[PDB]
Amino acid sequence: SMSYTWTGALITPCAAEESKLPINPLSNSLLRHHNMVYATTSRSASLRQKKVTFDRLQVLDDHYRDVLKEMKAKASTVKAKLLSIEEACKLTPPHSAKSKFGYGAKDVRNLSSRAVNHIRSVWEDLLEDTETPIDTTIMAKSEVFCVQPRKPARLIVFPDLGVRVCEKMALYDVVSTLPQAVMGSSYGFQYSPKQRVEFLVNTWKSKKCPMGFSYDTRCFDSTVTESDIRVEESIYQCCDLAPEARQAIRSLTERLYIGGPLTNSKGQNCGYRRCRASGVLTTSCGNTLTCYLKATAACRAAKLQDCTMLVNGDDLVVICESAGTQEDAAALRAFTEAMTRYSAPPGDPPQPEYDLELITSCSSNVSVAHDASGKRVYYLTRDPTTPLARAAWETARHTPINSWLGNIIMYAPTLWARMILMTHFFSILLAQEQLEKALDCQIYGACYSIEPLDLPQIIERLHGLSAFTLHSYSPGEINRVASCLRKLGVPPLRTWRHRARSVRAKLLSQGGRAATCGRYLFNWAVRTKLKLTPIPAASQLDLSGWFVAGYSGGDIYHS
Ligand SMILES: Cc1ccc(S(=O)(=O)Nc2ccc(Oc3ccccc3)cc2C(=O)O)cc1
Repeated sequence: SMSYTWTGALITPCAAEESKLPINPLSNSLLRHHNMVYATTSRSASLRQKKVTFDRLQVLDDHYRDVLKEMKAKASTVKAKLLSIEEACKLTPPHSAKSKFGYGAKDVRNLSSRAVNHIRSVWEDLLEDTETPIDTTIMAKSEVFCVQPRKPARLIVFPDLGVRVCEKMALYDVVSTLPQAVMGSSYGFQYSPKQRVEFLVNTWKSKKCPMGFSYDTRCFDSTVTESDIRVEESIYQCCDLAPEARQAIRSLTERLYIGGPLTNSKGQNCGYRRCRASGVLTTSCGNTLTCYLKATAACRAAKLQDCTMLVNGDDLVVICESAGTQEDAAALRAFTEAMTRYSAPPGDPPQPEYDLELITSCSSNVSVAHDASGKRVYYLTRDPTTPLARAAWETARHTPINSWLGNIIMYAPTLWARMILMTHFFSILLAQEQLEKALDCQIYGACYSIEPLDLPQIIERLHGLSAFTLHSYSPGEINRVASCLRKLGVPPLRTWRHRARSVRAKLLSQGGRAATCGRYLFNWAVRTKLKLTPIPAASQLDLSGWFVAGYSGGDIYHS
């Protein structure tokens, strides 16, 4: 059937939309070619709609069914608990879109009488009505990018706040535990960046002659069929569930997950959806399961040997045993045709890779640098173009989420996050006298509140002390970073080094945690290095819950 149906009503904004980077004294010191930075707006909504609207084709075979049974078997070991209204409310972000029933996020987090009572009626409704399609709002997402040698806005579909709270009650535990139970080491969200690298590298080393490839599905959400979603539910149903949870999952599946009506910001019937909605709790878990299911089955059909999958939502990377150049290319092609039959056609044609550093997955790749002792150390990196464009936008405007903080945390070892993001933002936080102020950022979609001053401990725990001493980066990584700086008009190393030494001195003179930020975060900027010993507070950090599951679009806040 058609992934979408359109009435003709337009996808409308809910207020003025900013598309250009404001000329700002601070963002200008980070990146000079401000005209290359833009934010998508609903003005490109029509371009996106045309791309995600099409009739899906799906043909299932014995491999698909075999893998599904294997998956259901593992799901059978799980026991999901069901959250109380109180617990679900606590998971709601303070900035989550308000309900249309007289209350907002704050009321939800504060267990307000009106919010709680409405949520209860919505839950009871899920238990009683098993068919009425649940209403959803559709909006053009506002994201920042750098022009290319432009990207139309993505579309986000989400239900009301009341319904979102109910989703948590019925499925939060499910989506946080089942993927790992079912997919094991292949579930990407269980790994911190360091752990992901370790998994990728160890997997690559376990092969006689390794071959790997990333698979980009063309607009994955729209390729998800009604069948995929019911298959997905069938997996969840293998869990031991409370009666009410079981019914809520059944109702939520038929009333919301498989599709439903689309309403714009003005309250106008925009159309109908028959594919994956981006803004629901099950989106990450659902896409991961579906991608893993089709890919694992496709690998068998294609006869790829000893495959090892790493899946993060719709992002997939496969590493297998090479059977030779011609054969690998033929097997990959067979893989793609199998995936196409499963309704997961490729966007970018896949290509076999024999060099791990050249494989991009989750917009990132593994690369090598060296610590003070000279030992090779692997770490996760990526082209810094988008991260920098966003750092610049976030420096000029006030944004709910601070992608820059998230990028420093996740890419602490990289040459660009250290030289640029750390230097730029600490210099600004110092001046504005806001080093103590906790800021929100996202990690695998979930929102977190983090104080800049704890970055040293955070980085040591997550990446190890070598994150503060890496040097001699790969020629490929250096060329990529350099060409990026020239493109965006970003100051050269010498300028950043000078600014870093200055920021570093100001931090040291302050003592306390600030000085700790000076010593570790900026040791790369001075010649007379300082002995960097284990940070006490790093051995007392509970960062486990950071890498458990994916929640993009799930409206999840972890306090
Ligand atoms: C965090 C960081 C770590 C080490 C340094 S360094 O000055 O000690 N060494 C380098 C200096 C320049 C360079 O190549 C670049 C070219 C353009 C832009 C940035 C770096 C690469 C390296 C390195 O250690 O590999 C600078 C920044």
